[PDB]
Amino acid sequence: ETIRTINGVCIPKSMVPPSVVQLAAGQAGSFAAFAQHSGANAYEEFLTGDATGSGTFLEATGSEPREKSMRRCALDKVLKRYVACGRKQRSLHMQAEGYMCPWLAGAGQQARSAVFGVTRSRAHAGGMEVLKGLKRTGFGGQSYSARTMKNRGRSTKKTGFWAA
RNA sequence: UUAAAAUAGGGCAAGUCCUACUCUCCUUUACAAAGAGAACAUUAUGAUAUGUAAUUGUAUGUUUGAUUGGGGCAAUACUAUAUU
Ligand SMILES: [Mg+2]
Ligand SMILES: [Mg+2]
Repeated sequence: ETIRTINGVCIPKSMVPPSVVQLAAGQAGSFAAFAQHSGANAYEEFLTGDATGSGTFLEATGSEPREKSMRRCALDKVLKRYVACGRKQRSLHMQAEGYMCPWLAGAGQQARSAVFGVTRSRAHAGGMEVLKGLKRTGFGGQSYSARTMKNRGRSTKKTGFWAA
């Protein structure tokens, strides 16, 4: 809705330049980047794409020379894939146990107390608590946060760039 | 002699769809290595090290050829005797 600053004053949408909007949507691991990938407005984006293009069902149309040869398209595909390093987008994954049912134990937020026989656990709460020894033990499995390790995801060094 | 891309020449198992397998990429609770740290023994309750002590962890490797199975062989030969 209305964007409020630190002081609490409102900023109109005309004041925000488009470079900032592309910045928020470009920030990985955010809702804006996820909304761009999965569709910010499915009904609105479909009609927008349908109008800007030739048509939803129209194919190989002529507007009111010679087409590109197959030997050219093959050469253009090689120069795009192996020289310009242009790749296609991939999918984003989601927890299946939580996506199917949000109010189960696979999603988390269990209101039960697993530890029995203590009186301090019921008082200690909060989103961030104190855990002793995480620097040497970790959560278990994956412990580093994002953008910590090298050559992760599409930037793998096992199969090269074009393999992704 | 001049000018034209019609053919030859100048690289091409290609394009779309469906199915299946794999690679890649994510997850850790088990497999091997892990460069990080610990704890312990020894001299001191003050420092440098060596270990036969390491059962902790995070990136890395692997994780669908089961014949490494199943059969058969089963002391009391030979000549006789009795029993169920
Ligand atoms: Mg590990
Ligand atoms: Mg692994």
